[PDB]
Amino acid sequence: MIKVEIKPSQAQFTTRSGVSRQGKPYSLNEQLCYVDLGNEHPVLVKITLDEGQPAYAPGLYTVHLSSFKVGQFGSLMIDRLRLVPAK
Amino acid sequence: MIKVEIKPSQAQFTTRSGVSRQGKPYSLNEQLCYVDLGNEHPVLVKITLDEGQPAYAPGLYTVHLSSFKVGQFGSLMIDRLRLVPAK
Repeated sequence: MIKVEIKPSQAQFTTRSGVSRQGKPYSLNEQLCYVDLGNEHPVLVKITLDEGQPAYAPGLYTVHLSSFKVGQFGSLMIDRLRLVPAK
Repeated sequence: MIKVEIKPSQAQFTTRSGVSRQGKPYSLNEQLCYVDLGNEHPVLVKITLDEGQPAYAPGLYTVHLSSFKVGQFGSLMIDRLRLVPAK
């Protein structure tokens, strides 16, 4: 699957100003991850971090298609890849 | 994973004119598939079909991130989801 590896220095997200749809301000937390299934070396990619949800801890990761959708002429497309530990 | 189900009427691709990069004409074969992991009901989505590669036969499917890439501000994105039977 879309494996990943949350580096040891990427176990904590960051709080950054944010606004859902110009309705209310939301300083969601963002984190990082390292994907390799598409590149031997790890690629530090971004990963949203839900409030209650704690930054992606250390452990092999696997993106989640819970963020993917089907449509647009019938073409699958991620809407916000939900990362998760490889299990 | 991104499961799928190639319907019984979607076991054959179609030959349609095509052009890689304005270099040469390529009538690649395209097929279809039904994804549900993002919707109880199956969603008929498109799926490229390599020449030698035979249309996606009947059997649970799972998209392949072999078509995904990491970059663009660090955002994973499919470049041409490679479908494969769920195994």
